[PDB]
Amino acid sequence: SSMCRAASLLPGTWQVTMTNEDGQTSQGQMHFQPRSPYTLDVKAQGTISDGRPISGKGKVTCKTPDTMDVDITYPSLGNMKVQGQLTLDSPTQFKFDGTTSDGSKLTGTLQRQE
Repeated sequence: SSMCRAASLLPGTWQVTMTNEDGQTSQGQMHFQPRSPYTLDVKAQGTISDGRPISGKGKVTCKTPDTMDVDITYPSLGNMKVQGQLTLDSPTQFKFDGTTSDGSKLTGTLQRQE
C-alpha cells in the first residue's frame, strides 16, 4: 500500500547487477523497507575487488506511478553518492539508470529475490 505502484512493488530484496560507462560491472543486493506512502528506505550491499564488503543507505521516492527517484550514500566509500531513477519493468524486475557523485554513468537491473 503506497501512493505509486513502484513503491508498492519494491519492498523486499533484489539481486542487483550494475554497469558503468567504462564497462566495469558489479553485483549485490538491495533491500527496500516502507518508510512512508511516498518513500522507502533502501539498503545496498555488495563486495569490492575480491573481499571488502561495502554497504550504502538511502531512500527512494515516488516519481511516477512506475518510476522512483534514487538517492543512496556509501559512507564506507568516501561518502560517495548514487542518484538515479528506478523504472518498473515487471513485478519481478526493475531497471536503474543513474550517476555517481564522481560522474560515472550507471545502468543496472534489479531481479526479485524471494
